[PDB]
Amino acid sequence: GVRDVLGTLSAVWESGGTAGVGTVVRTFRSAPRPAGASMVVAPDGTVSGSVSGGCVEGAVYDLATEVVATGTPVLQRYGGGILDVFVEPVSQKTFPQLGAIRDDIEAQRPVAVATVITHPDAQWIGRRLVVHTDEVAGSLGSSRADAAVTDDARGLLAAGRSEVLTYGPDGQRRGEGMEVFVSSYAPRPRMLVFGAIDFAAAVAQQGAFLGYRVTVCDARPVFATTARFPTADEVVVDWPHRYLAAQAEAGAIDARTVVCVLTHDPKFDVPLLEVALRLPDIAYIGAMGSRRTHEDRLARLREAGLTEEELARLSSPIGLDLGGRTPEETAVSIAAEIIAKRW
Amino acid sequence: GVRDVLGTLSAVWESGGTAGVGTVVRTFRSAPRPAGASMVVAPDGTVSGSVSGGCVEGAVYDLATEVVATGTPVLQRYGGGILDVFVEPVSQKTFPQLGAIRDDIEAQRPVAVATVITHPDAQWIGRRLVVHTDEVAGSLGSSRADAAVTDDARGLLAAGRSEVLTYGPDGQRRGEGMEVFVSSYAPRPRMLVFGAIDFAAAVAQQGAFLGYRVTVCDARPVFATTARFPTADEVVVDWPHRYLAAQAEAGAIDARTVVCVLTHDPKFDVPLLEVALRLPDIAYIGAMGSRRTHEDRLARLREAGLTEEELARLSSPIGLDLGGRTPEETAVSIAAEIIAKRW
Repeated sequence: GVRDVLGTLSAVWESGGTAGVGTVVRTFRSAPRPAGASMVVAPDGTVSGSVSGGCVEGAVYDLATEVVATGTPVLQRYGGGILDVFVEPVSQKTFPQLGAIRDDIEAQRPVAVATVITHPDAQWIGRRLVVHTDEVAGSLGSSRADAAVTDDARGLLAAGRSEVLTYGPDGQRRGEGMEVFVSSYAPRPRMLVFGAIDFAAAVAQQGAFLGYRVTVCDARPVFATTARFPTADEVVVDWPHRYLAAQAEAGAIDARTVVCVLTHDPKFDVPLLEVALRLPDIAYIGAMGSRRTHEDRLARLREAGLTEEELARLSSPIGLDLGGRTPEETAVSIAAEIIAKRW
Repeated sequence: GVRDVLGTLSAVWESGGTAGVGTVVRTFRSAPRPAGASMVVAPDGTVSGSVSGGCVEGAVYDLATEVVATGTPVLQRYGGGILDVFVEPVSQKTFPQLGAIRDDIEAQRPVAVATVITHPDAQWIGRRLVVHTDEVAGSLGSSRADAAVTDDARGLLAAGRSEVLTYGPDGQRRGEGMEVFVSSYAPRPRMLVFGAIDFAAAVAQQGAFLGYRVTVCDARPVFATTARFPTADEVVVDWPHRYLAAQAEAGAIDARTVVCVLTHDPKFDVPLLEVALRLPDIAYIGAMGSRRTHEDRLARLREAGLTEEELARLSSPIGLDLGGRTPEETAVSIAAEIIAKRW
């Protein structure tokens, strides 16, 4: 979200200065910039970031300037496409937690910021909560408000999603009049590819293209090699099931994590799938195979003790069934399946 | 197919020498190399190309050596995965048309080679036909044989596909005992992207990834710029409908051609879709749009005179419906739709 311009925003913050920050909070009609996109105006008048495809930057720039002066935050609607921009003043006084959020982001700790952008009681506006998996700071001004937003915020966060939530003026689910924006900062989600066959390269590009960090992993050191996968974030040599087990235990995999089994060697894929099919959920567990391979794996897996409920979590054969033949088409059919299964 | 190693193969051919060429003709069980993959052994014993993931190169190498000596072509089956390899001797005497095929390939003229790989009458084997859209050279040894194979070959060729076809011993559709391999050399198919908005970049990478030549095209010279699309094969400034009309007229678009309309500006997309929806078929005509945009385009198009039959050829909104939101996910959903609609 503010990731692009955060360095600039921090420098203002640390230096005791006050920045005008505008955040796209809602988009309609395919407005150029997604929800969360930011624009920051430094004390000296410099602006980094973008909120629109230039279409309303001038307006927002002025709005940000005025906001710093009055110190009153403002939700503004512009309207190709309709944009909702929240403009707020940001400084050590107005936002004490910003330094720590900056550190969370660097340290890869998920964190979310929930800001009231609409409320019948003008004083509520601009109040915010900083949410972690395990803790929460600040107050909206009501336990019931704080309680609901915290829960919803953690959910979005776990999913890495940014969104506007609506409530009654005191936090009632389903009522109306209070809206809050939740801006989630989760680290890049990861894709784990087990089996360093040539085809992994193709899988890894689709992963990169979708914004996953791809780890490629294989027990055979000839296969699992930086040289053969120069674009993968990381190449590892291990027993796939030992690697996966360890990431689980270290909390290095979360619910957006995606796993591809590109091996049908019984020495590997069965221990692997025993670990993977039993993990409190993660987004996707796919296994590459023709229809023959897929039926023989399922058999082996049943014989290994997997239950139908566990087996259900498995996407096999891998990919949507688009009819593709070349490996590139299989790779796209996989990417398509990943997207589909999360929406 | 032989494209990788053709330079080497030609040099042998031109120099009066005889090469042993092995061609993967059929694969089973996800054998490493697709149908058409070649391996050529030069007179001096050098080998370029690959037929398997090293698994049977030694065997094939020897087979190719023996074949050159006896001058008798041989279909051989190996069997991870099962491979069918046709090994034949290639020289100016045994293959007079090879130079011209080499030139066709360079000049971008589609051409196909149909070779008998199985027949009850041993003399038939290795006989071949060279097929163009508009002509055919050589003989199988029977008008009925020649007639059937030519037709089927043109079809595959137009689709850029390589495959084994089966016949009765005299060309009877559906009989058995004679099989021929058709090895198609079509130029890269093309993807035409109309509308140089930022999102075109994402569309263009999926296109590249699938092996299309992507042309990006837009009337506005600020948008349609090498700088903004450095990976696109070609960037053009034109009225989309004038460009498309001209390619049709020059025979620069064929039935594997794919078209993406990324604009909903009425000044462009309507003339464009009038040209595109009326072209003797091409593979795909997609139009980007939300559901609102899509309904308004359809209306405009009806008002412009398009028929329901013509309108049917349109994929709108563009992409498979996977639920994606970011532009990368939309782009994959498009690629997925392209693959699906051709199989």
